[PDB]
Amino acid sequence: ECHSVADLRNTEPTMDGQRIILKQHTAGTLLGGGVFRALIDGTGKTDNNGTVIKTVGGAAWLRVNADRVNPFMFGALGGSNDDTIPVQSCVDSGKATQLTDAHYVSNIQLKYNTSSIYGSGLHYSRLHQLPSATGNCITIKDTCSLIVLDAFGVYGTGAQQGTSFTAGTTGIYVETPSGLSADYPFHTTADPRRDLCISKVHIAGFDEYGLNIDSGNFSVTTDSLLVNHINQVGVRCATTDWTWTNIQVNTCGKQCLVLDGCGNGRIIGGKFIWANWQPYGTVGQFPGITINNSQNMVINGIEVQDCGGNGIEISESYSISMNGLNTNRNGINANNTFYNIVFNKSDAVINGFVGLNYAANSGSGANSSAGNFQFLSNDCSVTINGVVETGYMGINFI
Amino acid sequence: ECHSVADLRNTEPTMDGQRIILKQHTAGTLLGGGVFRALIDGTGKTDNNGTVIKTVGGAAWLRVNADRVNPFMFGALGGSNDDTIPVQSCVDSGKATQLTDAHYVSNIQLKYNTSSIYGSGLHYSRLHQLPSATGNCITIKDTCSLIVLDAFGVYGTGAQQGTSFTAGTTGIYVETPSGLSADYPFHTTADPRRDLCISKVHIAGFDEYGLNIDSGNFSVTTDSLLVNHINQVGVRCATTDWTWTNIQVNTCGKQCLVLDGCGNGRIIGGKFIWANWQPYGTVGQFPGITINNSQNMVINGIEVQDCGGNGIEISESYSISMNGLNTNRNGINANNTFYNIVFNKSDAVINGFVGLNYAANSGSGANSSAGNFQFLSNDCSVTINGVVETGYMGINFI
Ligand SMILES: [Cl-]
Repeated sequence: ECHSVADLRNTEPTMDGQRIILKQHTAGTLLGGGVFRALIDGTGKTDNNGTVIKTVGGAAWLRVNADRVNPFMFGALGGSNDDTIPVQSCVDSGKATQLTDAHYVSNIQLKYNTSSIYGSGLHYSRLHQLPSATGNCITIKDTCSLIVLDAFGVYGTGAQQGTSFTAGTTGIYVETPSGLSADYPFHTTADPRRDLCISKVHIAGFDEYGLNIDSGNFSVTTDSLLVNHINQVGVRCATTDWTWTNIQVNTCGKQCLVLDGCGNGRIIGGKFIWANWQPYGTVGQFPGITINNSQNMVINGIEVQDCGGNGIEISESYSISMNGLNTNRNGINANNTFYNIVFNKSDAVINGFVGLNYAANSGSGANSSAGNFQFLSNDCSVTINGVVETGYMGINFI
Repeated sequence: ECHSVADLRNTEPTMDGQRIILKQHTAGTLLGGGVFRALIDGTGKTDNNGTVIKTVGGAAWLRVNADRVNPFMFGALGGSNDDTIPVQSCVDSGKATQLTDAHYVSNIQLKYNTSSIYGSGLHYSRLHQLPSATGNCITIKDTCSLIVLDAFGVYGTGAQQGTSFTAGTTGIYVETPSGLSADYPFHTTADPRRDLCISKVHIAGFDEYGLNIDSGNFSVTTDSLLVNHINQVGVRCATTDWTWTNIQVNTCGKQCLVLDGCGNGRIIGGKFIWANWQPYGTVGQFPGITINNSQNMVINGIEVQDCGGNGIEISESYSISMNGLNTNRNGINANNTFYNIVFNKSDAVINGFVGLNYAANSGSGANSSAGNFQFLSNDCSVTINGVVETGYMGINFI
């Protein structure tokens, strides 16, 4: 067998379709091996360092691999190695990537409609940003549509509970599109239609944002996204026309969620807890959720609980519709100070509201919200329906 | 080729990285074979009977297998064979498991963040509990977090329509956590943060419970869970802080769903039909859904229909919010006797209620609910809005 791709490049096939065995990609590693088939005439093909290897006399060895690629095929070593380049080659390869293990990277870009990534769990199959890297661990570029990101973790320096972060990092960024193509869904140039699903992905341990979807991107679907341990903002969205189902964000130093300039969004099933988490040392108050400058939002079946300051702050927003909403036991950083929903120059229709303050119910004495609603201005038009005061006994008269 | 792993254990390599072909795991079967590679220095590697095989001389043979394991790698035979140990070895292996076929098991435990399981369908790829086994077919242990269970069946004795059950069986049990770790998500000891996803899993044919999530577990997500043919209770949950989407439970001898001591839960999209199923012979009335001793629940877009007794019984519960609810044509075991929603010492806000009783509409004469609402106590605080009486013609004056 050939002992490495370096030797494969020095091995000329003598017959078309010739089978060769590659022991491993890189000498002494036993990783990334496989069977390859030769094309004597290799014009048209480009060496990519893992599934198309070209020889000195211009043949192409083709890896026999019907479906997805994995970083080991392109030279990844796992462990403490920097696997950025092999991961980047996978997503650029022309096929979906499967993550089979944990791989350190610095920054990765998804560019094509083939740049899907699949794992097998929210922890063990993962990309992990190297400690000295800054910026976005994964960026979805405006040329990338119709992909799936499914069942893997995106972890940063602070991923483990109670640990410190690398400044200036983001887990997944969706960049603002710079143009509009006219050949969707076959486009290869900038286009606003992301039309992609992020499903069962776990983001943890970044500084600025877990997930940050910038303005101008349509139909970024999330489903069962799980974000935790973010030094600042768990999830930011600044765009229009999307649906998220079953989002969960937990333990953020500032907001769990920022909606800023959003429109025509749906959130269906969500849990935002432990925002403004005091050990993360953020200076100042931030709510569990900011809804700012937004409009035509439908937010159903969410909960905001155990946040250090206000629950939900709705500001300068029109036509916010919420149906089934649980906010309780926020204001945890100073007792009897903060409120579960704060309205400022906004209009909202809230139905199915509940909010049993479990600290008042148990009589624990733990810090909790002074009450459910605060109006910071008198020009809001708001309706609220539901169980505004729960009706438990009141062991501590509150 | 080596004829069996037993032979492989008696085959010393004489060159590091040496390739060997294994025809099959166990003699005669033609299953579980593949290519392996030698480590002459075996130490620090443990025989696991499918992917790491140690020789009498201390070398390790390592299966060439980048991604998921399957039970056939570890000696499973399929068909009528008890594959419990092969399947247990997979979920213990350090990688996710793929089920490629139906395997009989007695009882499996999921213990690690690597213990994911994937199939390719809600039926053909499955675990099937042996008629000789009792207890939990799958137990998720309190050390197991961040896994995915996706697209496979979990079947017991009664899975086929109209068949009998083995006493004392449960499909999937999530045990009560015995401790709290301080290094999530990298924990290896008990923790309440399950943070896992059960997606497109079909549970059928168990005695006591299809799915039973015990108290103290956070964020067990379910997505497109299908439970049917359960002798007693389709799904029981007794915990807090979770979301389920598109749950369907069909044909249970007692309740389709028990929420007992739940809080801060969301169910979005659900159908619970044919509870208190008379052929399963249970003694007594059980509702489609029991909500007992619960609080701060948001339950949107569900349907309870065709159940033998009451539709939904809400008892000793605070702050139950329901937005979009369909209950009709329950009480099928005795005409004109049972009610679609029964309130007992509970508070609730129900919006977007509908309940066209299709049997009264068609004039079939089939047994159905006496009416939509019954109050067993007068200390309830309840708001109900929607279409309380549908307004069809009334062929039989009802
Ligand atoms: Cl909804």
